[PDB]
Amino acid sequence: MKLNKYIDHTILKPETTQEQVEKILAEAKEYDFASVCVNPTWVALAAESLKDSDVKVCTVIGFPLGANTPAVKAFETKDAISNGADEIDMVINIGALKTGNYDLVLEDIKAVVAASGDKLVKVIIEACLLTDDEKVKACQLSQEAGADYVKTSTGFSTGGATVADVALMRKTVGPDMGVKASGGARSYEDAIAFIEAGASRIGASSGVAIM
Amino acid sequence: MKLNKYIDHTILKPETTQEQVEKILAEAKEYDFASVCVNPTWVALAAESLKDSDVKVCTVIGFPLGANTPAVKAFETKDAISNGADEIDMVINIGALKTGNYDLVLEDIKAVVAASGDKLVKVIIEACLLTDDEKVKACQLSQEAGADYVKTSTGFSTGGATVADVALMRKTVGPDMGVKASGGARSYEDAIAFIEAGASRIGASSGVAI
Repeated sequence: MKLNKYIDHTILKPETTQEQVEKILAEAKEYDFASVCVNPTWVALAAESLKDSDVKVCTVIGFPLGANTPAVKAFETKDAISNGADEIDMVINIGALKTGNYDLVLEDIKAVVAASGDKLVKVIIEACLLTDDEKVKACQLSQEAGADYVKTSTGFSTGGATVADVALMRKTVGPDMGVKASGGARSYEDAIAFIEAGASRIGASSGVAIM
Repeated sequence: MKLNKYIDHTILKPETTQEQVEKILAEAKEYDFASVCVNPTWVALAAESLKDSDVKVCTVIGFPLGANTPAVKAFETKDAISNGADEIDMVINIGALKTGNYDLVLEDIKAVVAASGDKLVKVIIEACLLTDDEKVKACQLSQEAGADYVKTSTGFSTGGATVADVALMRKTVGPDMGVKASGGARSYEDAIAFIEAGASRIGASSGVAI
């Protein structure tokens, strides 16, 4: 089985300083978390702090609005990986998905996956701006582009993960692609509620959850 | 008497659809605004719509958190300009400025200006997350890196432009670098209030006023 290797220890506020990032890295090594999630500007720093641990380095791409061009997303993924990243959470082009531009949405994710290398790629759908049908379509599109995970939220919008959304995403995408619940889960029962819902990973700043 | 050329007609929300941007473009052509401000994915479309007009195309880089690497910011600017962009609002590395990493901040802005070309670059400082001294320092650093403007806000944080912040910024950058008040901005009197405090530009979504 598994235990806390469901947790991505996350710090992403724009005003986050190095000492804060370092306290996050400390906490991550201490409770052997799955990874830390930081903005690109800290990936290098995180890498060198997290070598000699099984704690991977996770960063976010086209974050949190996902309204960058596919080329730019690709170059930022290649740059993050060349800096130490072991995982990539991109934000789907929500505007394109809302227009009906499935071609561009798919081209978008595929550019990131093509620049991925051998690295794990999660696609943030941000379920709170979508209809149920658009959640389904987003998961299908991310999986058609051949990505590794679908993530519910950037935590910078109106809502985070809901159990119903996690379930819908899991029913949609199957049990061989992952689903990360990434919003407003701040306590142990929240985490197990999400895990029992279908979630293989959890994003949060609250590593210290019953633990 | 007459504010249309002070206005960047802006739409930046993540869920923005093509019809919404096309309406923003329509209104921009209609009241002859200074420019439109959209995310990179819409630059091509805006460019082709604003062809044959007095309305420039503005987009945003490292938006709205400014926590990307300098390399990617330079690349995104070079891509935006390669798509049709005429003006670039980059976000300062707020976290680095908060650490004390003035070198990385300056390196960041300098990278963006280096890929700028002959194009106008505005630097968003995000004055709602800074102390007064940090607003000043952000402006000084953005002016030494040789950018063309300082902008108050990304409209995606806790606060927007205040008259005190604009005034302080103009005082810092002298009167030949620009100052854009963003996220004020809801009325005619709001706009002239920001202009009289020393803004050469205004960002808002309520351009239609008047």
